[PDB]
Amino acid sequence: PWELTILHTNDVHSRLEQTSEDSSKCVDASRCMGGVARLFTKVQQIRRAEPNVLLLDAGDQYQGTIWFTVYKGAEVAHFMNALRYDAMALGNHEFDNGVEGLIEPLLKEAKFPILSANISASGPLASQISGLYLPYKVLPVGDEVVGIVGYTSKETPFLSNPGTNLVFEDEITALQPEVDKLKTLNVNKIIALGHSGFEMDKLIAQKVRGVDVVVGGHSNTFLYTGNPPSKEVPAGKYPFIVTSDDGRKVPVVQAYAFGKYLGYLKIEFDERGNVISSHGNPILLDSSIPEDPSIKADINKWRIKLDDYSTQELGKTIVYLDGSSQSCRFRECNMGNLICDAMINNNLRHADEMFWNHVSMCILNGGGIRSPIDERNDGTITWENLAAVLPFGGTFDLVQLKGSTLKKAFEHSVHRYGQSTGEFLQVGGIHVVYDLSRKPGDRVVKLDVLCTSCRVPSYDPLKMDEVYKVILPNFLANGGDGFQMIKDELLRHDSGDQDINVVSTYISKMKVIYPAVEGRIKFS
Amino acid sequence: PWELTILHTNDVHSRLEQTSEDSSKCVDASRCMGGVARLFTKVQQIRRAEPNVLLLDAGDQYQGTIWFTVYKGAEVAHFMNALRYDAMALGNHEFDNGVEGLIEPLLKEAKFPILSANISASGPLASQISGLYLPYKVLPVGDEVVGIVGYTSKETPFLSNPGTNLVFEDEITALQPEVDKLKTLNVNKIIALGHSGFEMDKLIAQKVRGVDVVVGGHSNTFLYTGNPPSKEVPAGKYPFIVTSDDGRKVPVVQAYAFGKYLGYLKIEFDERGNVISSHGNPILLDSSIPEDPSIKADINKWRIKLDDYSTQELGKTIVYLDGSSQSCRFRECNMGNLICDAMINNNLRHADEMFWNHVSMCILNGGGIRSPIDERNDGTITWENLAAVLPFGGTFDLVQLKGSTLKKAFEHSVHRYGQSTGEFLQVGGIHVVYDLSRKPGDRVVKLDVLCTSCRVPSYDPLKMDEVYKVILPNFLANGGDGFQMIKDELLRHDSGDQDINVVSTYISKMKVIYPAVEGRIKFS
Ligand SMILES: [Ca+2]
Ligand SMILES: [Ca+2]
Ligand SMILES: [Zn+2]
Ligand SMILES: [Zn+2]
Ligand SMILES: [Zn+2]
Ligand SMILES: [Zn+2]
Repeated sequence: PWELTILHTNDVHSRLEQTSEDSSKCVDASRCMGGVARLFTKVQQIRRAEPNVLLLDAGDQYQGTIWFTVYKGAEVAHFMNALRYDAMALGNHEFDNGVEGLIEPLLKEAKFPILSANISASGPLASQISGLYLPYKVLPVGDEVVGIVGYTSKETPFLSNPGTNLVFEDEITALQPEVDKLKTLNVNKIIALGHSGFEMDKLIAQKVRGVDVVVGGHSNTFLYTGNPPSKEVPAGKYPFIVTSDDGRKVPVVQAYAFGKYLGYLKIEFDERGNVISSHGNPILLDSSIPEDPSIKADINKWRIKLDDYSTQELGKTIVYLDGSSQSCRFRECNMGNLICDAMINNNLRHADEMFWNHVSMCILNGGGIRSPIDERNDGTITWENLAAVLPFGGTFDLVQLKGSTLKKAFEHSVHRYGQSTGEFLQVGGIHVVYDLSRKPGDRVVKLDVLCTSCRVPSYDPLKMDEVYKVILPNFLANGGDGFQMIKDELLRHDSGDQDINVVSTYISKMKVIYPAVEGRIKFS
Repeated sequence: PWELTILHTNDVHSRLEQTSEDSSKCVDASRCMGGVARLFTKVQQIRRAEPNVLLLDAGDQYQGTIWFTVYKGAEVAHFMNALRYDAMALGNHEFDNGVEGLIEPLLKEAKFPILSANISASGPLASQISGLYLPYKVLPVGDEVVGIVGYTSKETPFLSNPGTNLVFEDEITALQPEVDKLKTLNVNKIIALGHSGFEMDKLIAQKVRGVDVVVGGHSNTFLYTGNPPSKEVPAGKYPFIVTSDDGRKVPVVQAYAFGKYLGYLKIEFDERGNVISSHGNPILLDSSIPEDPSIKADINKWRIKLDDYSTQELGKTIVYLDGSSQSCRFRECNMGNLICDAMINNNLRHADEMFWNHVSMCILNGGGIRSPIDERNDGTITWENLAAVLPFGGTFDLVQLKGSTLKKAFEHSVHRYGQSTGEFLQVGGIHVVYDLSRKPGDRVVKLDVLCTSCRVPSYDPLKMDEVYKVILPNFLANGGDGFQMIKDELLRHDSGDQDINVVSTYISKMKVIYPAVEGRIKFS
C-alpha cells in the first residue's frame, strides 16, 4: 500500500503567537499552546520521519487577533510560506476585507495553491482574479499524485464581506464535476479540502463520488479517538467515518480551531486509489513541544509594529464609556450600547429587496464588559483601552434563535437580579421591560425587536415561534453565564469577528462617538 | 465737512446667485433679488457718483448654499475680490471648516484686509496665522484716512468649529485699546466693523470711546427709515442711534442677510473726525437693477461644477428614508430621525469638563420634510435627492428655550392632531409620549430630554424652569407653523448651517446609514 500522512489545520484565526489553554492571550508560558513557531517544530519532526506528507489548511487563517488588524493577511502569507503549507482552501473570513483584501496580500503572496471550486466571478473581477485561486490542484507526492479539490461555505455572503460580484454555489453541485474531471485525468487519490462545517463535510463525503477523504473546518469541530488530551470535548471519533452512496468508507477530519492542535491522519491507498485504512488523531501543541527558535525570533520582530499600534489613537469619545459592573450588571450602560452597536455595524452585509440587513439584534452579557474607558485623555481611545474592556479574546458570533429561546434568555438575565452577576444582558435592536416584582421566569413584561424584513426598521413584539438572527459573544453561544438554553436550542451558529476588532473598527469609522443610555432596557 | 459713503453687507451666507424674495432658490427671475452680479452693478454705480466710498463686509460670507459646500470659500475670495471690497470682519461661520479652512482659501486669497481684534492664537498656530488677519487697518480714502477695527462673536466656539487654540475675547475689552492706539496715531475717523449681533453692536457704540460708526452683522437685523421696501419688518431706524458714554451720537447699522440689500450710510465728519450727521438706508437689490453681464457669465461658469456635484453619490442608505407626510405628520418617521441626528452631529463643538456637548436636543416640524428617498437606486443618496426633502434653503439654528416653552411647543405639535398639518414634531435627544384622549394643551404625558451636563448622556424629565439648547429650523425659530411661543419666549437664537448641507455632511461622514423608528415619539 501507498501511505499518505495528512497534516491539517483549520480556523487558526490569527493565532500566530502561542495562546493560553483557552486560546486567549498567553500569560503562563509553561502552560501555553499552539502558535506557528511550535507548529513549525512538530511539522518539521513529522516530515523527517514520514515519506509522503501533505500539510493542508481548511481556511479561516484571517481574523482573530491584532495580527490580522495590523498586517491584514501579510502575516498569513509569510508564516504559512515559512511552514511550507502544500495547499489551502478559502474560508469565509478570507473575505473579511473584501476581495481586494484577499487578492492582496494572500493570493498574490502565497507560495502554495489556494483552492475553492464553488466560487465564481463575473465581469472585470473575473478577469482580475482568474487563476489566483483554483478549483483544485494536482500535487506530486513522492512518485504519486494527489488531487486536492477546494470548497467554501455557500453562506459566506452572510458571514463575511465578499461583495456583490462573487457567487457561492452549492458545494456538492460544484464539486462533483471537478472530481469526475480528475478521474478522467488519471488522478485516483482525491482529498476534498474546504470550509463549510462538519455537517456539510459529512454530506460531501456521502454524496461526492470519488472523494477519498474530507478535510474540513468552519465549525471548529474537535474529533478524537480515545481520551481527550485537553479540555475540548470530542463531537465524534477521529476520523469520522461516513458510508458513501457509492458504498465506500470515507474519513472526515477537522482539528478544532486556534492552532491548538495539528490534525494528523494516515491513509493507506491501494494501487487504484481506494482507501484501505485510515487512522490518526489531532496532536495537542502543548509546551512539551519547543517553539522553533527561528520562527519565534521572526514572530517577535513582527510583534514590534503590533505593540506600537496598540497605543495609537483609534478615534475619540466625548462621553465617559461606562463599562463599570455597578452599571452594566444592573441596568442599561452606555458601554454595552456602544459594543452592541458595533456588533450590528460589523454584521452589515449585502441585502436584497427582502431585508434592509439580514440581522438587526444583539445581546451582550454584562459579565463580558470588564472596564470603563475614561474620556478625559483628550477623548482618545486606543486598542489597549479596548483590550481592558474585552480581555478574553472571544468573537461576536451569529446565531439563529426562536423567540421563545430569546425570551428565556431575557428571563435568565434577571432571574437572580440584585447580586451583580454576569448574565444581565446589554442589547441592541431590542427593547426590553422587566417587572422585578414578578416571579423569576416571569419578569419580562415587554420584549420588542427590530425588524429585518422591512424597508423602514421599526420595533415589533417578539414572536415566540419566529426565528431571529442575533449577534452575541461566543461565550454565550456556548452556554456561558448559565445561558444553557441558547446552546441547546439555537438553530444555527457561525463564528464571527474578534471582539476587540469589532469595536475598534466601529470607533475608527465613526471617528467621534457619544453613546447614550436611551431606554433599551427599562424596569417597571 | 468731509463726506464718507459706507456701503456694507453682512451674513451674505453663500448667496452668490440671485435668490427668490425669501432668499431661497430663484425660480421667477423677474422677481429675484440679490446675488453678486446685481450687487456689482449697484456698487459700481455708486462709486461713479460718490468720491469717498468704502465697501465693507461684516462677516458670514461662508456657509449657506452648495457654493460653499463645493468651493469652500474660494468663491468668497474670488467674488469679493471682483467686487473690490475694502475690508471684511471675520464672522462665526468663517470658522465652519476650522482655522485651516479659513487660512486657505480666504485669508491667503483675499485682496482686502480681513479683521478681528478679539481673536488670539497661541503656540505654532499663532506663528502660522500671524498677520493673516489684523485687529484693524487704516485705509486711505481720498486725501484722508479711516481706521477700521474688527470684532467677532465671543460665542463663536459654540457656533462654529474654530478649534481649541483660538481664544475669543470680550469684544469691548479687546476693542478699546486698539481704538485708543489709533487715536495716538492721528486716526480720528474710526469704524467698528464686526460680527456679534445688534445687541452687542449697540453696547460697542455706547462703551468703546472713539468709535464713530458701528457696522454689524450676525443677527440678520433689518433697520430702515421709512416704509419698508419688501417683506422684512424693521427692528429700528437706519441708522440706529446710540448715545455713547462720552456723550456722542453713534450710528449703528446692519443690512439684513443673504445679499438681498446693500447697506448705504452717508456720514459727514468735521476736521477733528466727529460725526456731524449720518443718514441712509439699505437698498433693496431687486430686479430693477440689472445683473452685471461679466459677473453673471463668471457665475454661470462656476455653476458647472455645482451642477456636476449635485448628482454625485454622497453616501448610501440601506433603508427606505420615509419622508412621506402620511408618516412624518402623524408619527415618528425615520427621515425625521436622520435629519435630527444630523443636526445634533453638526452641533458637536469642543467641550470642557462640564458637558459632553453643549447641545443634545433637536426638533423638526414634519411640514419641513418634503419627500422620501428611495434606497433602491443602489442605495445612492445625492445632493439633488436631499434638496427634494429640504427645498426651502433654510438653516438649522441654535436656540435657548425654557422647559415650559418646549412643553408648549409639544402641545402645539398635536393640538389639532389628525389633519396632516405641518407642526407635528420629529425629534432627537427627546422622548415624548402623547395621550390624544386628553384636551388640546394637555396631551403631553411624558417628556424626557437628553442631559448635557453629564459625562454619560441619559434622559431625565424635562424641567419647566430650566433652559435647554435646541437645534431647530430657522422657520420654527421665527414662529412658523404656529410656533409663536418659540419666537416670543426664546432666550437666545443664533443662525446655523444650511439644512441640506447639514444632512449631506452627516451622510458623507457615516458612509452607510440605516435610521430606524425607535420610540422617540409614542402615543398612549
Ligand atoms: Ca480514490
Ligand atoms: Ca472720531
Ligand atoms: Zn472560523
Ligand atoms: Zn469559517
Ligand atoms: Zn450669519
Ligand atoms: Zn454670524
